[PDB]
Amino acid sequence: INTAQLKSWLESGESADDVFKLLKLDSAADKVLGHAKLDEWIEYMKLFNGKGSKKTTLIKTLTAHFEDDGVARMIQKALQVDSTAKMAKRLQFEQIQRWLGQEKTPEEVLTLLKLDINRYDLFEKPELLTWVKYLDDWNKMYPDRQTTLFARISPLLEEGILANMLIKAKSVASTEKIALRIQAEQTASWLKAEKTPDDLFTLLRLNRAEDSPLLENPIFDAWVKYADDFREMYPKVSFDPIATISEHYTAAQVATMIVEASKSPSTSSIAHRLNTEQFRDWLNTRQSPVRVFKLLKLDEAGDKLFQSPVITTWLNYATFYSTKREKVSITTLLRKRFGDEVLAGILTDAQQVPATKEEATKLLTSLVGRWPKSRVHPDNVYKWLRVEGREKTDGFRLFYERYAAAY
Amino acid sequence: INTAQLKSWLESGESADDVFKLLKLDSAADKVLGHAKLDEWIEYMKLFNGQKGSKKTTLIKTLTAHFEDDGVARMIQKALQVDSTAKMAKRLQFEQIQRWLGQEKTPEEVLTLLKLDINRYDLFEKPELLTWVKYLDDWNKMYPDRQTTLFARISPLLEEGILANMLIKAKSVASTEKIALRIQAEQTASWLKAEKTPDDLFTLLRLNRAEDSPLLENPIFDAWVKYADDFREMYPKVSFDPIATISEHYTAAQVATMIVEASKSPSTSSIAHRLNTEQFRDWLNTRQSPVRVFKLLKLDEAGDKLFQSPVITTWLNYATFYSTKREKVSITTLLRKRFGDEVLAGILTDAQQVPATKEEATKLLTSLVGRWPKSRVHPDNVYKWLRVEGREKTDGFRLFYERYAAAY
Repeated sequence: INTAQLKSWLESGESADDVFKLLKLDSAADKVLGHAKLDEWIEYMKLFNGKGSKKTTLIKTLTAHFEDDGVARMIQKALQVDSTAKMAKRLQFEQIQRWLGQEKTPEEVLTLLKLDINRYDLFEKPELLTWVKYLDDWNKMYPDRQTTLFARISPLLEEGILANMLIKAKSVASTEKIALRIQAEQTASWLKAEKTPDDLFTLLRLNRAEDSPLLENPIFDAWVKYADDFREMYPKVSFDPIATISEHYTAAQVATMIVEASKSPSTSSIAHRLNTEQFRDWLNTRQSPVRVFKLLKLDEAGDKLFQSPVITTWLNYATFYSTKREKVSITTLLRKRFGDEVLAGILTDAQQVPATKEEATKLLTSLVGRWPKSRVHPDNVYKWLRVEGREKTDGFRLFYERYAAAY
Repeated sequence: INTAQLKSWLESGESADDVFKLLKLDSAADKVLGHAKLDEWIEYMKLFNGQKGSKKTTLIKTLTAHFEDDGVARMIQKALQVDSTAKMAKRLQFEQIQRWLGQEKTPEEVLTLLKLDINRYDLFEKPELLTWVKYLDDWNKMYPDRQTTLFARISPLLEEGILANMLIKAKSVASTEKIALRIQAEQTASWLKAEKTPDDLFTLLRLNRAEDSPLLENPIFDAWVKYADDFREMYPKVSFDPIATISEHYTAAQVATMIVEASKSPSTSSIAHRLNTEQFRDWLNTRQSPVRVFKLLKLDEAGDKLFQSPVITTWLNYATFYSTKREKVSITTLLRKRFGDEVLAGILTDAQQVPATKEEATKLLTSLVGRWPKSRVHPDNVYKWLRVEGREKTDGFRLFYERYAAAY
């Protein structure tokens, strides 16, 4: 404690603010908290505070030199340093008390913290954390004047833009809680406006596809959950979402988005759900395997049907149909459509493509197995399976051999 | 200190003033308060005054006759800073002020007395100013019915802008900071109370008429933005957007360039980022597409030199900002339709060699070339257009070329 100096200052009539500036403490906000010069100043502020003098606090003086948003940022970082952490926590309290003591509404403090200017960077601003803590203290302090995060933020940000921001705010540790929490209020706000899942779909731009495989969008998984949460409360006047989706995308379009998203853990969960929805809708409305075939336009692929992205969708639905409603042979269908020679060729091709290798084989084993009874000559068994081009060990070649010998 | 001398002067019949002259204390004002012979003069002054029926005098009154009110004020204020002379300076200051207060000279009349009105435009450089500030405060104390402020007495000498400017430089001088801050507060305060709109304060401070000074340089500009903030926060009902004001005097491009040329200096770094946030906000909120902003920034008029405009980084940042908050928009797709694979490949490759553009040029060139296989760009065009020849053996674009020539 430089008594000499403190005395010198008192006897010049330096205010506590004059000394804050003699100390050049307003130079850099990041060299203030937990530094020796502020400790000098604090000792002078005690002495200054008297008795005909104009009292000041440390909060009042910091705010007067760095502004509310400036002070909020100063605390926020100082909370992340151990040296200064206890100081920062007390100083944070005193900031919030000052505002509550005035009665700066959460809306007024939002402006003081310049969060309205910084709207679109909201969740990146340290001052946001100060403000959330102030709103929450405000609501406890004045229960007759309550307000919510979403009520103070949504007038600043377009509904869809706010959604995108929350979704990214969630992948961040410091703002994830807050982002969930505003998400919750935003959902309830939509629910009580009633707001149908189909209105919401287009409110959130989900009917576009320029930049999206859509199932990659957490907005899309956000929707759907709103829709689950819209059966919800209004069980009577509701649909489920495959209805909504289908207003903007076709069967074959939808089936591909699904075939895609199911190849990564990130989206395999929304994909197998949407897949459930599509299968359920086909079966509810009594789509046979044959009927779904056309809905996916696999008849317009001709002989190239095993090269369609949705061929596995169709084979799956057919396996699904037979287990649930009535056994339908895919083999029988493909056989009547192409014939033994063209189908054997088709499937032999599909064996070489890895994503169809196993269902190609499984169908071809089924095809070939009906051939003994259909009186197929071993030359035809040979040429149609393209045995000549197969490996010495290939199961279909060894089938050919035993079929030739038995015959 | 020299009795024979004093005796002699008293015998010679000398006045106090004569002896002031004899000691050559009127020689230079700055020698006096320190001077050896002044204490000599003071003893004589007592002795002279002690004589029956002599016309009395005083130290303040003798200094004033010889150096004028402003010269004595300048003496007292220099001597207030030396340890050796400080306590006499303090006491002289007091008798000066007492004497003025006695004659009931208003702060205004003391202003003219100290020739501060003449020296108006050099105001803060005159030590006499400090003397006058003190006088106004002690006057306020002495005649509480008749108070003024510093701002109220200086304001009529000067245009509002000119005062604002000298206040800034005065703020950065140690002897005038306390005073300059005082007057700033009184200036700001007076504008608020007159509900002077941020838009009207813009022209008054002449921030519109800037051609020879870009704007974010200006400490008055920062001051204006703080005024506009205090104004919103005191009249929340009166809807004010900073960008709206600046852009009736400037173009989107002009404004983005000031921001680019301000971000580099760390001292304007803060006002730069502010104004950038504003600009983006207004674009996003008025739903300006990345292509529309392209036209706004006048990057279409730079043709194939767009990546040499100060403002290209502004556009790309905006483009990325826009894609994150609203709707993803491919910057490659935009530029490829504009230029062609060849012209664009050359634009990017140049931009790849400039520090400020290389990281984005590279991401953009990476996106562009990824599309070349489905467009069947001939491998010799890939090698030419990418300037693969200038590229290091390790370079990813050279490696692209190698893998691509083998598969075609």
